[PDB]
Amino acid sequence: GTATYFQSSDEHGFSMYYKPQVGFVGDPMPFYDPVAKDFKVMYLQDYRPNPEATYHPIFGVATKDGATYESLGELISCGGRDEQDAAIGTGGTIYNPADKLYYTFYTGNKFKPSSDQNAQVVMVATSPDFKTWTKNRTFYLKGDTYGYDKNDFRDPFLFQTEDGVYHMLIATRKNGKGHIAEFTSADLKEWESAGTFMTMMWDRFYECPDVFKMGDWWYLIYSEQASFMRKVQYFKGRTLEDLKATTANDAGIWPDNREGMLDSRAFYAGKTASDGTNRYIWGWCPTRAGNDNGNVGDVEPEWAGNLVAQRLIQHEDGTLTLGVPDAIDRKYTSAQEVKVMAKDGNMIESGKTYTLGEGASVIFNRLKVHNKISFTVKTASNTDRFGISFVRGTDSASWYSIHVNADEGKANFEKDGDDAKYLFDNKFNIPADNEYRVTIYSDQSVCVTYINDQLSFTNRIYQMQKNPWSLCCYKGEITVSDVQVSTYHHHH
Ligand SMILES: [Cl-]
Ligand SMILES: [Cl-]
Ligand SMILES: [Zn+2]
Repeated sequence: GTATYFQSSDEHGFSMYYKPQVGFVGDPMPFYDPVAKDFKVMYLQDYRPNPEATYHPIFGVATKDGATYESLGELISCGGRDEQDAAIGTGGTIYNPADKLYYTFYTGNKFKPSSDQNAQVVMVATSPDFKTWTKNRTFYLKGDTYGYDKNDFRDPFLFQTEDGVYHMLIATRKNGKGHIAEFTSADLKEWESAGTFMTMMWDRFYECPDVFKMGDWWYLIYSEQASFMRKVQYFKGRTLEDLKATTANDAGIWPDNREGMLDSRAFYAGKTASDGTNRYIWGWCPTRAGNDNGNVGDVEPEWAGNLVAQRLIQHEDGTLTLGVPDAIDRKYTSAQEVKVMAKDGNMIESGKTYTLGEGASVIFNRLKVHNKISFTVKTASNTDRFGISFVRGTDSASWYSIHVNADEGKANFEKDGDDAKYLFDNKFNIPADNEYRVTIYSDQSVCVTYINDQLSFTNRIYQMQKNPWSLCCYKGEITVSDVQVSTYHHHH
């Protein structure tokens, strides 16, 4: 009925983009449990603030589908203040059918290490049922034992190849240069160094590496540590040696025309797992200081937030994009009436289509709490620009928009209105036919925008829930059609 701004909040609760009752979701460690036939997503549990020295214990959630989550609680606790794993960093899980134990390798971060100590050491815990985890008190894998780094030696990724060999990939350095080191084992207990799997481009550092085969392609997914990037990226190759060659001697053989950038700065630490039908990626969407959508960090965003699952889309040429998990899409079952609450500028309404010239905007009726928004936008030219706006009340001085800038080949997240400012961007393939098929899935303040199976754009938008949303044209002219909204909760 109203289209004024309302001060919504996140206390109502999340659902598909999970958050624990207390704290926030840091780096996830997804794993397909071959016995339970579901996904176990371990994750670094973050608190605001964290204790000194002993922080980021490993908690877990279980999910069949990336939409419905069961809390598993604390699984691997921090070591004591003075122990090697006082603070725990990211690792990886794998099942061993020979001894029927789950193995989780992880990073032990020493508090205030001395010259002779290692800031980071890879350690392990096992469990027969995924509920009770037992640390191996004699396993300590040190980078400098094998010529790698004493202090950067982290994020172990585990996979078993078809020949039965277990592989562990660890993000580290050799003589300062970033190296993903490989170790091999027959039993997950005794390990040998296989040298360097891949070097990291230039002075980059690849957090949370993830290597897998999908169809006829091998992939490395990683999260760039460099502050100017802070995005999930990937490389591809038809063979493992082709994959490893993409960065050899800084070759920079990008997998596609966007340096393999899958999402932008509000989706981080993405790693994958497959149930044999779909391969999903789990990452986190950061919180914002003061819950201010325009405070995205001076250098890097805040660390940790909400768990976000996406589905890998493999294209005929082997490139990857991300789409919504089908089970998330199916959560939005309650169709809502779509009504125009406000129009401004040079535009025309043609029934259930709207054509907006430069400067024009249409405001639609208030969203609910967990929303699926869909519509089609056709631009007049391949250099036009349009906006998808949230938290835009008729009385709002500022709001937040995804700018789709066809002339620049990318979508931006920006603050609009008073104190407008560009925040970050997300390159994607512009449609030759100028048609943009848009879907947005939201869960309170977390949403992902998908376009044409090409763009996947996660954003933190506090108070998008229970507030109007809007479409606008910045440059050129657009026609909006087929506007639909469906919600999670059902009313009568
Ligand atoms: Cl809802
Ligand atoms: Cl309900
Ligand atoms: Zn709800």
